[PDB]
Amino acid sequence: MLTVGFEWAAQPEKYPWMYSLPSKTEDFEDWLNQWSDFTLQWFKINKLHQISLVELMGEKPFSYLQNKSKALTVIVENLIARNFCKYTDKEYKSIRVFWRGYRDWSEVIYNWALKKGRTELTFFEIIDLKESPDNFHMLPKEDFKKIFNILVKNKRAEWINKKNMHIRILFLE
Repeated sequence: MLTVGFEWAAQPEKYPWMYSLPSKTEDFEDWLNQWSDFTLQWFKINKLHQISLVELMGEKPFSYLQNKSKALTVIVENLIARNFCKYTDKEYKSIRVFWRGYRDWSEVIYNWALKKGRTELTFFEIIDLKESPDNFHMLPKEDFKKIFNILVKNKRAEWINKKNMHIRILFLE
């Protein structure tokens, strides 16, 4: 490795070649690996699940890229191929970065409900929390629909009222 630990992200002026898109095939693959691995870490460490591409372009070190639009579209394409990312919709303006899948979210949420003594949960009560483990309270509404389905399917919950996204927690031990 030319550089280690994404040290190029910490001081962009010292590593300016990391901010130009390379044109040679070999160089471009290795650049893309570095930025794709970085961007996955940046979302995970910031416990962020989604964000518009224009907002991403205002954040260090993405803010130092030349051809921001073209550089992000190829990084995102790479994260999609590696099964860590999806665009949010057909307008291709925002991305959803899956550094954790729904099956793991469902255990994080179940364990938190047990540890906090809750016997029922609603979507509203979760999204109105002051804070939560790994910012689960910030997951998009569609992700909650799927997480609650998983909890019910897996016998860890049952529906009190599904049209209100309201579940009862089922106890095992």
